[PDB]
Amino acid sequence: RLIYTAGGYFRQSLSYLEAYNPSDGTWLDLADLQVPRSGLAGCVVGGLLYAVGGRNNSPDGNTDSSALDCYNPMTNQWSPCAPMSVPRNRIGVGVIDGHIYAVGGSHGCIHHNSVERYEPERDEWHLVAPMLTRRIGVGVAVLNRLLYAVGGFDGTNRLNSAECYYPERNEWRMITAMNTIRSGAGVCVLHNCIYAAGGYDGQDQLNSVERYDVETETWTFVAPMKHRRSALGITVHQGRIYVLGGYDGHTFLDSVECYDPDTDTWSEVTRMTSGRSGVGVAVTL
Amino acid sequence: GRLIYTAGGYFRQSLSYLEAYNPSDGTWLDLADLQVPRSGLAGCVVGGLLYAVGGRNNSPDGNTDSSALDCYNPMTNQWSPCAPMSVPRNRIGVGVIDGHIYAVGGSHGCIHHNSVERYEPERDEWHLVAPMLTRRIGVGVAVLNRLLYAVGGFDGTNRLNSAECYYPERNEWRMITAMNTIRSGAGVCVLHNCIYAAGGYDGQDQLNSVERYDVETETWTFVAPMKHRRSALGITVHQGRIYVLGGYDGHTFLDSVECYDPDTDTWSEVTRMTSGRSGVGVAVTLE
Amino acid sequence: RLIYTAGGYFRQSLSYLEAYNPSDGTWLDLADLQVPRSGLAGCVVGGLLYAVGGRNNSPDGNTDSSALDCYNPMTNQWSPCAPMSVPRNRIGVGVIDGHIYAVGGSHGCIHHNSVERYEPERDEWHLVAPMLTRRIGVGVAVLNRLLYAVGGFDGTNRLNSAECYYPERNEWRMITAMNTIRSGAGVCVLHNCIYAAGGYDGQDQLNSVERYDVETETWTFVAPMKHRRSALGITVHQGRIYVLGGYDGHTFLDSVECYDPDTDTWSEVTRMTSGRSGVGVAVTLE
Ligand SMILES: Cc1cccc2c1CCN(C(=O)[C@@H]1CCCC[C@@H]1C(=O)O)[C@@H]2CN1Cc2ccccc2C1=O
Ligand SMILES: Cc1cccc2c1CCN(C(=O)[C@@H]1CCCC[C@@H]1C(=O)O)[C@@H]2CN1Cc2ccccc2C1=O
Ligand SMILES: Cc1cccc2c1CCN(C(=O)[C@@H]1CCCC[C@@H]1C(=O)O)[C@@H]2CN1Cc2ccccc2C1=O
Repeated sequence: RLIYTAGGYFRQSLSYLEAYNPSDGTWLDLADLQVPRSGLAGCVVGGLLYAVGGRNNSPDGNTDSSALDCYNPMTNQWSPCAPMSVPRNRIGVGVIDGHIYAVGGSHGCIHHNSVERYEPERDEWHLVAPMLTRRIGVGVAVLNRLLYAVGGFDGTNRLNSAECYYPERNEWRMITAMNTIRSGAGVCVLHNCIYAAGGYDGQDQLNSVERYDVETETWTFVAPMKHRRSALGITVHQGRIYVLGGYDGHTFLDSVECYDPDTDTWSEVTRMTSGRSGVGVAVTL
Repeated sequence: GRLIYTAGGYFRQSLSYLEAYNPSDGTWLDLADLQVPRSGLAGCVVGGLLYAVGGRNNSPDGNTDSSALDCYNPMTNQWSPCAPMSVPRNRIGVGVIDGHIYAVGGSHGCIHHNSVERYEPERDEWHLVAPMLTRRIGVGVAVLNRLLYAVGGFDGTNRLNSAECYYPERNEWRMITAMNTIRSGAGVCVLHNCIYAAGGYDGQDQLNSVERYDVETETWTFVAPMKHRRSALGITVHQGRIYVLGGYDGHTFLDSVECYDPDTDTWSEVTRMTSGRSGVGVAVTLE
Repeated sequence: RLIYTAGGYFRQSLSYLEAYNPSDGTWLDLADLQVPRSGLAGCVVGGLLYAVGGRNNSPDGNTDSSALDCYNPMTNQWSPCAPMSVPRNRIGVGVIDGHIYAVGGSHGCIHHNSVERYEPERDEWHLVAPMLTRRIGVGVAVLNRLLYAVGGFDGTNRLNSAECYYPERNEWRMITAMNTIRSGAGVCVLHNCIYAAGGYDGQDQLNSVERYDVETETWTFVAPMKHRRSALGITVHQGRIYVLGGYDGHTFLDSVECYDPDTDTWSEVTRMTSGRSGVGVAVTLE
C-alpha cells in the first residue's frame, strides 16, 4: 500500500525513514534510524520493515554494517536484531517463504560472493552457498520461488551477467546475461518479468531499462527513464514500478519516476523530501 | 589435417614470425615471415591457404592498428595482400562459415568494435553484417552448427564472461548463457560439438581454468585446467585434441604448447615454440 | 574591436596569435602562445583574451592541454592562469556573468561530459553539473544567460543532439536535435538564435548552416557556406558571423567567410596569413 525509504547518502550517510503514499501523493515522516547508513537494502516480512547491511560514511570515518535493524510500523521503534556473519555494503536482498536472503555486498576491500539467509522466527543468520560471481551493488529479484542475482561489481569489472539460485537444491546457475552492464541498478519483479533499471556501466550512469522474461529467457529493452541514476531505490506497487533517488555522477536525485507497463512510459510522480542516493526501499504489502 | 601454423605475436615488440608445427613428428618449419609484424591478429585456413587478419604493429617508433588481410600460400611460401577490412581490428576474433571469413570485434585506437564483417575469397570483398549486442576485444570465436559464437572479451571498461550467438541466415545476434569465469583474451575453439574456453584474463589474474559449452543443455562446465596460466593464447584442434600455443602469464611470454586429450581429461606439454610470445594468430591445415 | 585567432593546426600544432580588424581588413601579428595548441577555444572576459584547453601535437609526445592562458592586449603578453581539473582537447567554452565555462573535450580516449567554471577574480576552477552527453568537438553558445552545448562526438556516435545548461539551477536539459550530425562545427549566437555552421557528419565535411529558434524549438537551414569546413573558428562581430579556417578532408583553409543575416548570403572577406584548422576565436566585446 505505502512505499518506505530508509537511509541513503547526501554529503553523509542518512538516518531518514520516510513513507510515500501513492494513493494521495504524501510523505509520512517516521522514526529515524538507529545508525545512519547508505548502501543498505529494505524488505518487508510479517509486516516488519527490515534494514539490512549498508555503510556509515561519516566525517569521522567509514564503517560497513553487518547490522539488521527492524521497524514495526505500529510501535514506531527501531529494534536491533541479530547481525549478519559479515558486513555488507552495497547489498541486495530477496525473500522466499519469509526468509531474508542477504546477497553479496562489500566489507571494505572484501567483495562478497557469499549469501546468507535470515529466519525471523529464530533470529538467526545461516549461510546458503556462494554465488558464481562476487557482486557488490547487486540487484536481487525473486520469481517463481527462485532467487536471481543481477549485475553488480566484482571489484574490477562491472557486470551484465545474472545467475539464478534454487532453494530446494541449494545451488546457483548462470542464466542469460543482460544487454547492458549494470552495477547499482534497481532490480524488481513485475508480471513474471525481472526488470533492471538504471545503474552504472563503468563510465556512465544509465537511464536505460530492460526486462527478463522467464519463458523466453531473453532480455528486452523497454522505455528508458527520464533521468539517469545509479544506487536507486526500487519497488512495485499495484502493477507499476517506482524508482526513488540515486546518483547521476555529480549530485543526488530527489526525483521519483513511475513506470506503466501498459503504455510503456515513465512519469515523475513525486519528489522526495531531499535528494539522496543508496537508499533501501520496500512496499508495505 | 597436417600443419599447425602460428603467425605474428609479441615479445618486446610485435613479431612477424610464421612457423608451422607438425604434430606427427614434432618438427618446426621456419616459413616466410609476415610483411608487417603484428600482435592480436587472428589466423584461419580457407581452401588450402592461411589467412592473417587484423592485429596491431606495436613498435618502438609507434603503434598502428591493422585492417589488413594477408593470405599465405604453402606451395609458394609467399604472403599475398587481400582487400582490407572496413576498420582496423586489433585483438580480433575470427571464424569460418561456408568458406567466408568473419571478422569479429577488436579495437581501433580508443574505439572498441561491436561491428562484424564477412570476407568472400572468391570476390575479394568485405561486407558488414549485423553487429554484436556487446563491444568485444580479445574475443573468442567458435563456429558450431553453422552458427558463429562470440565468447568473452573486453568492452573498453569491463572484462566479459558474457557470450552471444550469430545466425547467418537470419542475420541476427542472440545472447546465450554466460561463462562461469570472466575471460578476456582466452583461447576459444570447438572440439566434437562443444565450445571450449581456455585461459584468458579476468581483470586481475591470468587464468589456467578451462570450461566448455554444451549447446543443447545450454550450460558451461569446467574441465581439467591447463598446467600454465595464459592469456592472449593461440588455439586450434588437430585429430580430436586441442592445442594451445604461447600466451602471456602476467610477466613472461610462454613458448609452452599444451595438448588436451578429451577422453582422459588431461593436459600435457607436447612441445615448445622456438621463442616465447603472446597474441599469435593460430590455425591448422584442414581435414 | 578585433577578431582574435589563437593556435590551430597545420602539419603540427600552431602557436600563432593574430587579430583581424574587420573595418579596414588588416591583420595584426600579436605575441604567440607560449605553448603551441590545436583544438583550443578562445573567449574574452574583462578586456582579456583567454586560451583554454586543446592539444599540442609535436609529434611526439602528443599532450592534451589543461592549461588556461590569459593574453593582455595592453601589454601584448601571455600569462599562465590556474589549470583546469582535466585536459580538454577539442573543447567548447562560453561566458556567463564574467565566468568561463569549460565544456566537454577529450583527454586521450576519455571523452568528457564534465563541465567546470573559472572565476577570473579568484583564479580558480570549480566543477559544475556535467552534460547529459559526452561531447568532444562541441560548439558552445550563450543566449538569455543559458549555455548551449551543440553537436560533437561522444566516443562512439557523431552527434546531431544538443542540450541547454541552467546556471542558477545547475542542471542540463536536452533540446531539439539538429537536422544534420555535426562534430567540429562553428557554433555562435546572432539575433537571439543559435547558429551551427559547418562540421563533420561522419562522411563529409559540411558547408551547410542551420539555426535554432529557442521559442519555436526548431532548427532551420540558412544559406550554406561557400567552402566546406570542420574544426573552424567562429565569432559574431557587429551583426555578422565570421568563420575562420578549418579542415575539409584534403586542405587546411585560410578562407574567412562572412554571413549577413539580412540578405542571407555568405561572402569571403579575407584570408588568414596561413591555412589552418582547430583555432580558438573570440572578439573584443561590445
Ligand atoms: C548501492 C550502491 C550501488 C552502487 C554504487 C553506490 C551505491 C550506494 C551509494 N554509493 C556510494 O559510493 C556510497 C555513498 C557515497 C559515499 C561512499 C558510499 C559507498 O558505498 O562507499 C555508490 C554510488 N555513489 C558513487 C559516488 C561517488 C561519489 C559520491 C557519491 C557517490 C554515490 O552515491
Ligand atoms: C589478443 C590479446 C588478447 C588479450 C590481451 C592481449 C592480446 C594480445 C597481446 N596483448 C597486448 O597487449 C599486445 C602486446 C603487448 C603490446 C600491446 C599489444 C596490444 O594489443 O595492445 C594483450 C596481452 N598482453 C597484455 C600485456 C601487457 C604487457 C605486456 C604484454 C602483454 C600481452 O601480451
Ligand atoms: C576542434 C576540432 C573539432 C573536430 C575535429 C577536429 C578539431 C581540431 C582539429 N582536429 C584534429 O584532428 C587535430 C589536428 C590534427 C592532429 C590531431 C588533432 C586532434 O585533436 O586529434 C580535428 C579535425 N581534423 C581531423 C584531421 C585529420 C587529419 C589531419 C588534420 C585533421 C583535422 O584538422
